Formats: sequence, structure tokens, C-alpha cells
Amino acid sequence: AGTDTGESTATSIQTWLSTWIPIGCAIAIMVSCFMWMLHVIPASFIPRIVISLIGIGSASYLVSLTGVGS
Amino acid sequence: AGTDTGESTATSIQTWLSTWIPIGCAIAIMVSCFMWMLHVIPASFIPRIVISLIGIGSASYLVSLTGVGS
Amino acid sequence: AGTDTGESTATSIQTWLSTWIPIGCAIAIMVSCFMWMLHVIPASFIPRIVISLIGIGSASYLVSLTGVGS
Amino acid sequence: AGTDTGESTATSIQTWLSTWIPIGCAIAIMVSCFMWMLHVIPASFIPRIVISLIGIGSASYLVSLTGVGS
Amino acid sequence: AGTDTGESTATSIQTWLSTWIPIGCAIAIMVSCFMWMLHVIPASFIPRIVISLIGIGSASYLVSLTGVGS
Amino acid sequence: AGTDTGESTATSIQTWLSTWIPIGCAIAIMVSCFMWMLHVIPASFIPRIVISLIGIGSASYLVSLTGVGS
Amino acid sequence: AGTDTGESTATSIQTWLSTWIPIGCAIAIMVSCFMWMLHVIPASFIPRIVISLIGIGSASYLVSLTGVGS
Amino acid sequence: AGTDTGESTATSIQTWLSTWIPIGCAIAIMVSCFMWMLHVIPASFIPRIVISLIGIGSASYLVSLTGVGS
Amino acid sequence: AGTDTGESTATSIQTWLSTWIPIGCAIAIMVSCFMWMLHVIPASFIPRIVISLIGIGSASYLVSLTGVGS
Amino acid sequence: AGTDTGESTATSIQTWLSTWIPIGCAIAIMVSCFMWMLHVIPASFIPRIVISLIGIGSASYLVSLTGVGS
Amino acid sequence: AGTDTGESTATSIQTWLSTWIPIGCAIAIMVSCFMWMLHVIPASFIPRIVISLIGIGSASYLVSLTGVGS
Amino acid sequence: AGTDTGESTATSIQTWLSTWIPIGCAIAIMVSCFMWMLHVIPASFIPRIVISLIGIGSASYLVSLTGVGS
Amino acid sequence: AGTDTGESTATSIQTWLSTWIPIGCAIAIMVSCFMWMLHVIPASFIPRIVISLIGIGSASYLVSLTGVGS
Amino acid sequence: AGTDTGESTATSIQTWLSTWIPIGCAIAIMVSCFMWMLHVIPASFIPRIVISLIGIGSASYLVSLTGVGS
Ligand SMILES: CCCCCCCC/C=C/CCCCCCCC(=O)O[C@H](COC(=O)CCCCCCCCCCCCCCC)COP(=O)(O)OC[C@@H](O)CO
Ligand SMILES: CCCCCCCC/C=C/CCCCCCCC(=O)O[C@H](COC(=O)CCCCCCCCCCCCCCC)COP(=O)(O)OC[C@@H](O)CO
Ligand SMILES: CCCCCCCC/C=C/CCCCCCCC(=O)O[C@H](COC(=O)CCCCCCCCCCCCCCC)COP(=O)(O)OC[C@@H](O)CO
Ligand SMILES: CCCCCCCC/C=C/CCCCCCCC(=O)O[C@H](COC(=O)CCCCCCCCCCCCCCC)COP(=O)(O)OC[C@@H](O)CO
Ligand SMILES: CCCCCCCC/C=C/CCCCCCCC(=O)O[C@H](COC(=O)CCCCCCCCCCCCCCC)COP(=O)(O)OC[C@@H](O)CO
Ligand SMILES: CCCCCCCC/C=C/CCCCCCCC(=O)O[C@H](COC(=O)CCCCCCCCCCCCCCC)COP(=O)(O)OC[C@@H](O)CO
Ligand SMILES: CCCCCCCC/C=C/CCCCCCCC(=O)O[C@H](COC(=O)CCCCCCCCCCCCCCC)COP(=O)(O)OC[C@@H](O)CO
Ligand SMILES: CCCCCCCC/C=C/CCCCCCCC(=O)O[C@H](COC(=O)CCCCCCCCCCCCCCC)COP(=O)(O)OC[C@@H](O)CO
Ligand SMILES: CCCCCCCC/C=C/CCCCCCCC(=O)O[C@H](COC(=O)CCCCCCCCCCCCCCC)COP(=O)(O)OC[C@@H](O)CO
Ligand SMILES: CCCCCCCC/C=C/CCCCCCCC(=O)O[C@H](COC(=O)CCCCCCCCCCCCCCC)COP(=O)(O)OC[C@@H](O)CO
Ligand SMILES: CCCCCCCC/C=C/CCCCCCCC(=O)O[C@H](COC(=O)CCCCCCCCCCCCCCC)COP(=O)(O)OC[C@@H](O)CO
Ligand SMILES: CCCCCCCC/C=C/CCCCCCCC(=O)O[C@H](COC(=O)CCCCCCCCCCCCCCC)COP(=O)(O)OC[C@@H](O)CO
Repeated sequence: AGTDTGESTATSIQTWLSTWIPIGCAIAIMVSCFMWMLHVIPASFIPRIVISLIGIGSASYLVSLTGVGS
Repeated sequence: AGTDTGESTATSIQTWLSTWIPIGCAIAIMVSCFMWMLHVIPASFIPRIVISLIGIGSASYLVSLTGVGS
Repeated sequence: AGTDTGESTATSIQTWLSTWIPIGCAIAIMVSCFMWMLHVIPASFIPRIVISLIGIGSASYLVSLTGVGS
Repeated sequence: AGTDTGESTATSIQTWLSTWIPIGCAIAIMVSCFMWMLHVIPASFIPRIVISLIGIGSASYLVSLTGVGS
Repeated sequence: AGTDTGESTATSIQTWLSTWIPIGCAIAIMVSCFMWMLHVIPASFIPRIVISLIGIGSASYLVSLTGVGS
Repeated sequence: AGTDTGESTATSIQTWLSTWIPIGCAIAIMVSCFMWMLHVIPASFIPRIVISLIGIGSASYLVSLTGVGS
Repeated sequence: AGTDTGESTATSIQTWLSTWIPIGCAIAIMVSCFMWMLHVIPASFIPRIVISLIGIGSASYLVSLTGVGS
Repeated sequence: AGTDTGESTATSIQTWLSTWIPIGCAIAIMVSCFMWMLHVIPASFIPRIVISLIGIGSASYLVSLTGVGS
Repeated sequence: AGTDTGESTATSIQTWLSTWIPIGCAIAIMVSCFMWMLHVIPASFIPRIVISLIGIGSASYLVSLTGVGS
Repeated sequence: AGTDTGESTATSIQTWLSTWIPIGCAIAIMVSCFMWMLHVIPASFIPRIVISLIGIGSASYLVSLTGVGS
Repeated sequence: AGTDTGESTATSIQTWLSTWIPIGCAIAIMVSCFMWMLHVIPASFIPRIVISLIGIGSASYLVSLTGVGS
Repeated sequence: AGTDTGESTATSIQTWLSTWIPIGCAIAIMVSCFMWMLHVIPASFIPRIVISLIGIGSASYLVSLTGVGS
Repeated sequence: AGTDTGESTATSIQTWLSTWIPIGCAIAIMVSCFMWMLHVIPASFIPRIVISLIGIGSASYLVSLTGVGS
Repeated sequence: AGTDTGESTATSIQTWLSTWIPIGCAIAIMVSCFMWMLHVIPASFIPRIVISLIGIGSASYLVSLTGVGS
């Protein structure tokens, strides 16, 4: 009697986040490198950025790799 | 019914930081060289400054190199 | 039938804080430098004071930069 | 309907600290020089004392230099 | 409603230290000369003792020379 | 036909509290400093005491600053 | 119709604490110095004891310095 | 209606500690000298033991020197 | 027409508790020290035990110190 | 009309714990020394074991030393 | 109405650990000597192994030496 | 006129739980050790498992030790 | 009147976990070694993996060793 | 009534990691050698890389060597 807005709403939210999450990732790299130059944080932040970027781009693939939502 | 201020807000914050982050980088180079002259810190700070400057200028390129936000 | 005291009350609170927040900032600089002389805290407090002062003076500009309240 | 004790309280606290902070600074110089004589700490404490004294005496000037509280 | 014990406490601590710090300085000179006789430490300790004694006796003068606490 | 005991009762309660609230504030400062000496609580209690004292003495002024009860 | 036991009760509690708080302060100094000898805690505890003792003896003066309870 | 066990309890605890703290101090001197013989720790432990012993024996005098508990 | 069992009942309950509360206090000291040995809880429990014992033995005196029940 | 099981129950619990708490203390010493050999924890655990053993054996004496339960 | 499994459980755990803790101690000696050959760690590990072995074999004796569990 | 099913029902419930509670205890040990390997929880879970196992096996004995149900 | 699914359900859950817990343990070893290569975590993770593996394989034996569920 | 995705999900995650963990290991060797050339880190990193590579390739074998998951 109505419209199913469950799948569409979830897809719309996913599309919206991808608009500005990538820009926020670039900000963190610039700010983190600045803090490292000032001797505020250790250098163990470099591997974190690469691993986090792997997870962000592989989010959809990882979920289906476990059999959920197929 | 409104305006999307997700991408614009992230871009505005990125533009603002680039106004004064470069000046802060020059301050660190001057202060770090002063501390080295006083025998307070080792000389291993020189490679750090070059590597940090590489990361700051390559932040946007590095993010898209991993496929995020394209 | 009455008076709108929403904008005025918020403005009055903002004006009151600016009277004594700046004096409190000077106290922290003096006390933090004293603790550093005593070998109680590391020197990574110096960049914090500059960054915090940037945020305090740019509070109004930063809010409107994101499109809120215009 | 009352009295504003925001600016006065902050000023009173600042005036009180300046009574005994300078005496504490002289104690640190005497004790630090003693520890250096005993071969307990390195000589990199001498530049710290001068820099800390610069910050303590310039606390008020530095805050207004950034535009806060004017 | 009470008594201010900020300046007095700092002065009392300064007076107490001067009672036994000078005796400790004489002990270091005697022990350091003994170690030098045994070929345990280099002779670069002699200039350190003179410079440390200059700093201990000039602690109060040096603090006010920078404008702090006047 | 009677007496209005609304404003008087509120004023009487306010006057009574001011008799012993200030003494209770001094107790907290003494006890809090004792706990800090014992390594039981962090040093972030010092700014709390100053801010709370500002609020207690400015209670009447703050209420009228928002236009209530004038 | 009764007796006001607000100011008296607060004063009585303050007087009681001053009987045994000073003895507890001496215990902490003795125990803290013992732990330092055993290489369990750093030497940054010495400035804490002096600052805490300043606060304990100045509790009443500090409260009235801000205008509360006068 | 009862007995005040605030001052007595604090005094009893102080008396108990002095029974075995001095013996523990002698153990540390013997063990620390052993570790030094084995080339495990530097010789900067010798000044620490003297300074700690000064603090332990002067705990009561130091507290009253600041005006607390008199 | 009957017997007043208000004061007697309260006194009887107080006497009963004092029979086994002290034994329970000794159990806590033994168990708390065991947990500390196992690195389960911090050492800030030691001051708590002394302060709690002061309160337990001074319960009757503290109540009458405030003027209640005299 | 019944039996008082307040003092007896507390005594029974105390006696039960002393059966196996001492064996648990020996386990901790053996395990802690093993972890130290593996370079997992610092050597500041040795003074903790001695102090904890002092507290466990002196639990009953310490409680009565403060006047509780006599 | 049941069985006391407090002393037995503690004894069983102690017996189990002694089965494989000694083998783990031999592994550490072999691995630590290997790291020393590679110039990765200093030679101050040799005294640690002897002292740790003394503590492991004397765990039960040390506990009863202090009067606990007898 | 009927049958007393009070003691029997309580005994039956106790017997049923002992069938699968022990298996659940083994699951927790396996899962807790897995979480520790992943750096999700601290190592203070090991003493908890031993103490909980002591309580489970001594439930009946502990109840009668206090005189209840005999 | 029904079927007892208490012991069977607990056994079924235990059997299911053992299917994939071992594979998860191998993943942690591979990932932990990778983080160590990157200088992100200390080397004290190696003893943890061995001890955790001992606990996982001995879960059933350890539970019955204490007398629970026999 | 469904599908068991416990073993398969764990296996899939293990297979995915092996795709890019080896490439990350080669990056660390290249970067670590660069830092060594610049006199930033000591040469004790060479044995770490070999030992970490041994652990990564032996993860599955080591787990079953202890009896887990067989
Ligand atoms: C994209 C690729 C980027 C690669 C990374 C950038 C590389 C830039 C060069 C530096 C490292 C060169 C290789 C290592 C040289 C060999 C190692 C060496 O000589 O050791 C020290 C450095 O000396 C040295 O060279 C010292 C001089 C090195 C610097 C050369 C001049 C550069 C400009 C100077 C202003 C800084 C500007 C920083 C931003 C660019 C000794 O010295 P000094 O006895 O003091 O004891 C310091 C301490 O030990 C005190 O405790
Ligand atoms: C898919 C697989 C991904 C794998 C993970 C990514 C790997 C990327 C490389 C980093 C780790 C390399 C292995 C470890 C190197 C050996 C360990 C080492 O050298 O240690 C520090 C790092 O130095 C170093 O190399 C420092 C340089 C390492 C980084 C190399 C250049 C990268 C670009 C730079 C901009 C960042 C962009 C981040 C996003 C990509 C010393 O340094 P620094 O004395 O400062 O004391 C810092 C601190 O100790 C201060 O408290
Ligand atoms: C908008 C952009 C803003 C950018 C952010 C502001 C930047 C302002 C400069 C600071 C960082 C400079 C770069 C880092 C310098 C290289 C790193 C360095 O030298 O390390 C320490 C700092 O030394 C140092 O320079 C110490 C001196 C640095 C400060 C220079 C003088 C400033 C005035 C002083 C009063 C404070 C006023 C704060 C408000 C302005 C060593 O020291 P110290 O052996 O003590 O061991 C401390 C600790 O390790 C003890 O545990
Ligand atoms: C606004 C700008 C401010 C700038 C900052 C202030 C500058 C004030 C001078 C100091 C640094 C000079 C540059 C560095 C000198 C070259 C480096 C040098 O010589 O090294 C050490 C210092 O020696 C030295 O000079 C030692 C002497 C330096 C101090 C000169 C006399 C000053 C008064 C003395 C009382 C202190 C009062 C502090 C408050 C003013 C050797 O020594 P020493 O073998 O002991 O091994 C110590 C350790 O290595 C033991 O582990
Ligand atoms: C209107 C505007 C009001 C503004 C608010 C009031 C401001 C008043 C100053 C305090 C904050 C200063 C800025 C922060 C200083 C930099 C931060 C710093 O040093 O950190 C700690 C504080 O040390 C410190 O300074 C400690 C000293 C700070 C206090 C200075 C003396 C004040 C009098 C003392 C009696 C109390 C009376 C309270 C009522 C007035 C270290 O310490 P401590 O190693 O112990 O580890 C404690 C913990 O971490 C243990 O777990
Ligand atoms: C109230 C005032 C109190 C003032 C404080 C007390 C002062 C008591 C004297 C000590 C410091 C003397 C001044 C410094 C001497 C000059 C500095 C010196 O010689 O350096 C080291 C100490 O040597 C030395 O003297 C070593 C000998 C110094 C001690 C003299 C005999 C004292 C009794 C011995 C039993 C301890 C009892 C401790 C409690 C009293 C070399 O040594 P060693 O090559 O080993 O490398 C150790 C390490 O570097 C290994 O890594
Ligand atoms: C109102 C104003 C008040 C101002 C605040 C009070 C000031 C009172 C002096 C202390 C700080 C002096 C300035 C800092 C000195 C320079 C810094 C310094 O030397 O560092 C440590 C302290 O050494 C030192 O001086 C140690 C000696 C400092 C103390 C001097 C004697 C005081 C009496 C002793 C009994 C305590 C009584 C406490 C209540 C009064 C080294 O040491 P140690 O190798 O052990 O490594 C400890 C750790 O690093 C181990 O992990
Ligand atoms: C009326 C007035 C009463 C005043 C209150 C009573 C005072 C009684 C003394 C305690 C506090 C002393 C001042 C603080 C000391 C300086 C602070 C200090 O050393 O810190 C810890 C305590 O160490 C320490 O001293 C530990 C030893 C302190 C206790 C001294 C022996 C007492 C008897 C022992 C049995 C208990 C009986 C309790 C009932 C009496 C370090 O330790 P540990 O590395 O373990 O890390 C623990 C944790 O951090 C682990 O997460
Ligand atoms: C109950 C009482 C127990 C007492 C404690 C046990 C005592 C057992 C002996 C050791 C300490 C002897 C006293 C100190 C010796 C004088 C100090 C000395 O020589 O210094 C180092 C040790 O050298 C040395 O002796 C090195 C040799 C010392 C060991 C002698 C052979 C022992 C067996 C070997 C297998 C280990 C088995 C461990 C378990 C038993 C130099 O060396 P190396 O240039 O390498 O720079 C290492 C580093 O500096 C690299 O950074
Ligand atoms: C009632 C009064 C009680 C008083 C309290 C008890 C006192 C019992 C002695 C210990 C402290 C002695 C004073 C401090 C010694 C000087 C300080 C010292 O040497 O430092 C460490 C301890 O070394 C050391 O002595 C290590 C040896 C100290 C222990 C001496 C043998 C005791 C038996 C051994 C089995 C344990 C049984 C515990 C229950 C009794 C170095 O070491 P290690 O390079 O490893 O770096 C560890 C870490 O830094 C690694 O991160
Ligand atoms: C009746 C009397 C019962 C008494 C109670 C039972 C006692 C059983 C032993 C444990 C405590 C030993 C005393 C404390 C040891 C000294 C303290 C110590 O070493 O600390 C941690 C534990 O390490 C350690 O020993 C870790 C090893 C301790 C366990 C020894 C092997 C036991 C079997 C293993 C499977 C579990 C089976 C559980 C059921 C029996 C460090 O570790 P790790 O760096 O990981 O940081 C963890 C965390 O800090 C991460 O955030
Ligand atoms: C399964 C069993 C595995 C066993 C573990 C692997 C073993 C692989 C060899 C290394 C250790 C050899 C034993 C120790 C040698 C004796 C000790 C020695 O010489 O000391 C340093 C290392 O020098 C040296 O050899 C330096 C050369 C050692 C390496 C030999 C060539 C290897 C390939 C190179 C690319 C890395 C690839 C890493 C992955 C395979 C001096 O140097 P350098 O003055 O620089 O001061 C560095 C620092 O002190 C600066 O602060």
C-alpha cells in the first residue's frame, strides 16, 4: 500500500558519505604530517593511514566476502 | 528541501588550513635548527622535515591513488 | 505577547565569557611554562597553546564558514 | 541584580600567582645547577630556563598578539 | 578570611635549602677530585663546578634580570 | 487578606545558604589538595574550583543578564 | 523557633579536619620519599607536595579572594 | 557522645610505619650497591639515597614550616 | 500503657553491628592486598581503608559534633 | 528466640580465606618472576610483594590499632 | 553439605604450573643468549636470570617467612 | 493431603544446572584467551576464572558454613 | 514431557567454536608479526601467543582440575 | 535451517590478507634500509625482519603444533 524505503535510504546514505569522507581523509594526512614535524606524535601513524584507506575502499567487498547480503 | 553542506564544508576546512599550515612549517624549521645549534636534539630531524613536507603536498594525490573518493 | 530573549541571551553569554577567558589564557601560559621548567611536563605543550588561541579567536568565523547561521 | 565577579576573579588569581611563582623559579635554578654538579642530568637544562623565563614574562603580551581578548 | 601562605611558603623553602646545599657542594668537590685521582673520570669536571657555583649564587639575580617577579 | 510570603521566603533561603556555603567551599579545597598529594585524583580539579567560585559569586548577576526577573 | 546549625556545623567540620590532615600530610612525604628510593615513582612528586601544602594553608584566603562569602 | 579517633588514628599509623621503614631503607642501600657492582644501574643512585633520607627524617618539620597544622 | 522500644531498639542494633563489622574490615584489608599483588586494582585503595576506619570509629562523635541528638 | 550468627559467620569466612590465600600468594611470586625473566614487566613488582605480604599478615592488628572493634 | 575446594584448587593450580614453567625458563635462556650474540640487547640480562630463578624456587619459603599462612 | 515438592524441586533444579554449567565454563576460558590474544581485554581475567571456579565448586559448603540450612 | 536441551546445546556451541577459533588464532600470529616488523608494537606479544594457546587447548582439563563438573 | 559461515568466513579473511601482506613486507624492508642509510635507526632491525618473516610463514604450522584446532 506504500513504498519500500529501506534499501533506497541505506543506499542514499552510503552515497552521501562518499562525497565528503575522501576529503576528510586528505585533511587528516596533512594535519598528521604537521604534528609529526612538531615532535608531538610518533611515526607509527603512517601505517595506520594506509590500512585505514584499504578498509574504506574495500568496505562493500569485505561484507559480501563473508556471505552477508548476497 | 534544504542544501547539502557536506562536500562544501569539507572543502572549506581544507582551504582554511592551507592558509596557515605552510607558515607553521617554516616556524618549525627555524626553531628546530636553533635547538640543534644548542646541542639539545640530534640531527635526525632533518630527514623528518623533508618527508613531512612530501606528505603535506601529496595528501590529495595519495588518497585518490588508493581508489578512495573517485 | 512577550519578548524574544533567545538571540539576546546567547549574545550576552558570549560577551560575558570574552571578559575573563583571555585572562585565563594568560594564566595557563605562565603556569605551563613553570611546570616545564620543573621537568614535570614535556615541551609538546607549546604548539597546543598556539593552536588553541587560533581556535578561540576564530570561533565565530569558523561557524559561518560551514554555512550555519547565515 | 548582583555583581560581576568574572573579570575580577581572574585578575585576582593572576596577581596572586605572580607573588610566589618568581621565587619558585629561583629555587629551580639553584636545584638544577646542583644536580648538574652531581652528574645527574645533562647540560641541556640551561636553554630551557631562559626560554621558560621568556614565556612567563611575555604571557599577557603573547595572548593579545593573537587577537584574543582585545 | 584566612592567611596568605603563598609567598611565605616559597621563601621558607628557599631559606631551608640554602642551609645544606652549600655543604653538599663541598662534598661533590672532594669526591670528584678523588675520582679524578683514580683515573675514573676526565678532567672536564673542573669547569663544571665553577659554572654551577656561579649559577647557584646568582639564581635570584638572574630571575629578576629577565623581568619576572618585579 | 493575608501576607505575601513568596519573595521573602525565597530571599530568606538565599541569605541562609550564603552563611555556610562559603565555609564548605574552603573544606573542598583543603580536602581536594590532600587527595592530590596522595595520587588519588588528577590535577584537573584546580580549574574546576576557580570556575565554580566564579559561578557562585555571579549567580544573581547571571540570572538578570538573561532578562529574567527584572 | 529553633537553632541555626548551618554555620556552626560547617565550622565544626573544618576544625575537626585540621586536627589530623596535617599528620596525614607528613605520612605522605615519608612514604613518597621511600618509594622514590626504591625506583618506583619519578621525582616529579616533590613539586606536587609543595604546591599541595600551599593550597591547604591558603584555602580560606583563596575563597574570599574571589568575593564568595564576605 | 563518642570518642574522637581522628588524631589518634593518624598518629598511630605514623608510629607504626617508623618501625619498619628504616629497616627497608637499609635493604635498598645494600641491594642498590649490589646492582651497581654488577653494572646494571648507573652511579646516580647515590645522591638519591641521601636526599630521600633527608626527606624522611624532615617530614614533620617540613609540613609545619609551611604553616599547615599549627 | 506500654513500653517505649524506640531508643532501646536503635541501641541494640548498633551494638549488634559492632560485633561483626570489625571482623569484616579485616577481611577487606586482606583481600584488597591480595588483589593488589595480582595487579588487578591500583594502589589508591590504601588511603581509602584508613579514612573509612576513621569514619567508623568516629560515627557517634561526628553526629553530636553537629548538634543532633544532645 | 534464635541464634546470633553474625560474629561466627564473619569469623568462619576469615578462617576459610586463610586456607588458600597463602597458596595463591606463592603462585603470584612464581608467575611474576617468570614474567620479569621474559622482559614483560618492570622490576618494580618486587617491593609490591613485600608490602602486600606485610598488609595481609597485619590485617587484624591494623584494624584494632585504629580503635575499631575493641 | 558440600566439599571444600578452596585449598585443593589452589594446590592443583600450583602443581600444574610447575610442570611447564621450568621448560619455559630454559627457552628464555636460549633465546636471550641468541639475542645477545646478535648485539640486540645488553649483557645485563645475565644477573636477571639468576635472580628470577632464585625467586621461582623460593616462592613457598618466602611467603611463610613473613608469617602468612602458617 | 498432597505431596511436598519444595525440597525436591530445588534439588532437581540444582542437579540440572550442574549438567551444562561446567561446559559453559570451559567455553568462557577458550573465548577469553582468544580475546586476550587479540589485545581486546587486559590480563586481569586470569585471576577471575580461578576465583569463580572456587566459588562454583564450594557453593554448598559455603552456605552451611554460615549455619543456614542445617 | 519434553527433551533436555541443556547439555546438548552447550556441547554444540563448544564444537562450533572450535571450527573457526583455530583459524582466527593463525590470523593473529600473522598480523601481529607484521605489526612488529613495522615498529608499531613491542616484542612482548610473543609470550602472550604461547600462553594463550596453552589456555585454549587446556580449557576442558583446567575446569575439571578444580572439581567443577565431574 | 541456514548455512554455517563460521569456518568459511575465517578462511576467506585469511586468504584475503595473504594477497597484500607480502607486498607490505617488501615495503618495510626498502623503507627500513633507507632509514638506516640516513643514520636514523640502529642496525638491530635486520634480525627483526628475518624473525618476523619466519613467524608469518609458520603461523598455521605453529598453531597446530600446540594441539589447537586438530
Ligand atoms: C626526498 C628524499 C629526502 C631524504 C631525506 C633528507 C636528507 C637531508 C640530509 C640529511 C641526512 C644526510 C644523511 C646522513 C649523514 C651521515 C650521518 C651524520 O653525519 O650524522 C649527523 C648528521 O650530520 C649531518 O649530516 C648534518 C647536516 C645534514 C643536513 C644537510 C644540509 C641541509 C640544510 C640544513 C637546514 C635544515 C633544513 C631541513 C629541511 C630541508 C652528525 O651531525 P652532528 O655532529 O651535528 O650530530 C648530530 C647528533 O648526532 C647529535 O646528537
Ligand atoms: C598495504 C601495505 C601497507 C604497509 C604499511 C605502510 C608502510 C609505510 C612506511 C612506513 C613504515 C616503514 C617500516 C618501519 C621503518 C623502521 C622504523 C623507523 O624508522 O622508526 C621511525 C619511523 O621512521 C620512518 O621510517 C619514517 C618514514 C616512514 C614513511 C615513508 C614515506 C611515506 C610518505 C610520508 C607521508 C605520509 C603519508 C601516509 C599515507 C600513505 C623513526 O622515525 P622518527 O625518527 O621520525 O621517529 C618516530 C617516532 O619514534 C618519534 O617518537
Ligand atoms: C600557526 C602555526 C603554529 C605552529 C605551532 C607553534 C610552534 C612553536 C614552537 C615549538 C615547536 C617547534 C618545533 C619542534 C622542535 C624540535 C623538537 C624539540 O626540540 O624537542 C623538544 C622541544 O624543544 C624546543 O624546541 C623547545 C622550545 C620551543 C618553543 C620556542 C619558543 C616559544 C616561546 C616560549 C614560551 C611558550 C609560549 C607558548 C605560546 C606562544 C626538546 O625540548 P626539551 O629538551 O625541553 O624536552 C622537552 C620534552 O621532551 C621533555 O620531556
Ligand atoms: C633568548 C635566547 C636564549 C638562548 C638559550 C640560552 C643559552 C645559554 C647557554 C647555554 C648553551 C650554549 C650552547 C651550547 C654549547 C655547546 C654544547 C656543549 O658544550 O655541551 C655541554 C654544555 O656545555 C656548556 O656549554 C655548559 C655551560 C653553558 C652555560 C653557560 C653559563 C650560563 C650560567 C650558568 C648557570 C645556569 C643559569 C640558567 C639560567 C640563565 C657540555 O657540558 P658538560 O661537559 O657539562 O656535559 C653536559 C651533558 O652532556 C652531561 O651529560
Ligand atoms: C578565571 C580563569 C581561571 C582559569 C582556570 C584556573 C587555572 C589554574 C591553574 C591550573 C591549570 C594550569 C594549566 C595546565 C598546566 C599544564 C598541564 C600540567 O602540568 O598537567 C598537570 C598539572 O600540573 C600543574 O600545573 C599543577 C599545578 C597547577 C596549579 C597552580 C597553583 C594553584 C594553587 C594550588 C592549590 C589549588 C587551589 C585551587 C583554587 C584556586 C601535571 O601535574 P601532575 O604531575 O600533578 O599530574 C596531575 C595528573 O596528571 C595526575 O594523574
Ligand atoms: C646533603 C647533601 C647530599 C649530596 C648528595 C650525595 C653525594 C654523595 C656522592 C656522590 C656523588 C659525587 C659527585 C659526582 C662525582 C663525579 C661523577 C662521577 O664520578 O661519575 C660516576 C660516579 O662516580 C663516583 O663518584 C662513584 C662514587 C660516589 C660515592 C662516594 C662514596 C659514598 C658511599 C658509597 C655507598 C653508597 C651509600 C649511599 C648512601 C649514603 C662514575 O662512576 P662509575 O665509573 O661507577 O660509573 C657510573 C655510571 O656512569 C655507570 O653507567
Ligand atoms: C613555592 C614554589 C615551589 C616550587 C616547587 C618545589 C621545587 C622543589 C625542587 C624540586 C624540583 C627542582 C627543579 C627540577 C630539577 C631538574 C630536573 C631533574 O633533576 O630531574 C630529576 C629530579 O632531580 C632532582 O632534582 C631531585 C631532587 C629535588 C628535590 C630537592 C630537595 C628537596 C627535599 C627532598 C625531600 C622531599 C620533600 C618534599 C616537600 C618539600 C632527576 O632525579 P632522578 O635521577 O632521581 O630521576 C627522577 C625520575 O626521572 C626517575 O624516573
Ligand atoms: C589519617 C591520615 C591517613 C592518610 C592516608 C593513608 C596513607 C598511607 C599511605 C599510602 C599513600 C602514600 C602517598 C602516595 C605515595 C606516592 C604515589 C605512589 O607511589 O604511587 C603508587 C603507590 O605506591 C605506594 O606508595 C605503595 C605503598 C603505600 C602503602 C604504605 C604501607 C602501608 C601498609 C600496607 C598494607 C595496606 C594497609 C591499609 C590500611 C592501613 C605506586 O605503587 P605501585 O607501583 O604499586 O602502583 C599502584 C597503581 O598505580 C597500579 O595501577
Ligand atoms: C646468587 C647471586 C647471583 C649474582 C648475579 C649473576 C652474575 C653472573 C655474571 C654476570 C655479571 C658479572 C659482573 C659484571 C661484569 C663486568 C661488566 C661487564 O663486563 O660488562 C658487560 C658484561 O660482560 C660480561 O661479563 C659478559 C659475561 C657474563 C656472564 C658470565 C658467564 C655466565 C654464563 C653465560 C650464559 C648465560 C646464563 C644465564 C643464567 C645463569 C660487557 O659485555 P659485552 O661486551 O658483551 O657488552 C654488553 C652490553 O654492554 C652491550 O650493550
Ligand atoms: C619491609 C621493607 C620492604 C622494602 C621493599 C622490598 C625491597 C626488595 C628489593 C628490591 C628493590 C631494591 C631497591 C631498588 C634497586 C635500584 C633500582 C634498580 O636496580 O632498578 C631495577 C631493579 O633491579 C634490581 O635491584 C633487581 C633485583 C631486586 C630484588 C633483590 C632480590 C630479591 C629476591 C628476588 C625474587 C623476588 C621475591 C619477591 C618477594 C620477596 C633494575 O633491574 P632490571 O635491569 O631488571 O630492570 C627492571 C626494569 O627497569 C625493566 O623495565
Ligand atoms: C587459589 C588462588 C588463585 C590465585 C589467582 C590466579 C593466579 C594465576 C596467574 C595470574 C596472575 C599472576 C600474578 C600477576 C603477574 C604480574 C603482572 C603482569 O605480568 O601483568 C600482566 C599479566 O601477565 C601475566 O602474568 C600473564 C600470564 C598469567 C597467567 C599464567 C598462566 C596461566 C594459564 C593461562 C591460561 C588461562 C587459564 C585461566 C584459568 C586457570 C602483563 O601481561 P600482558 O603483557 O599480557 O598485559 C596484560 C594487560 O596489561 C593488557 O592490557
Ligand atoms: C633464521 C636466523 C636469523 C638470524 C637473524 C638474522 C641475522 C642477519 C644479520 C645481521 C646481524 C649479524 C650479527 C651482528 C653483527 C655484529 C654487530 C655489528 O656489527 O653491529 C652493527 C651491525 O652491523 C652489521 O653487521 C650490519 C650488516 C648486517 C646485515 C648483513 C646483510 C644482510 C642484508 C642487508 C639488507 C637487510 C635485509 C633484511 C631482511 C633479510 C654495526 O653496524 P653500523 O655501523 O651500521 O651501526 C648500527 C647501529 O649501531 C647504529 O646506531
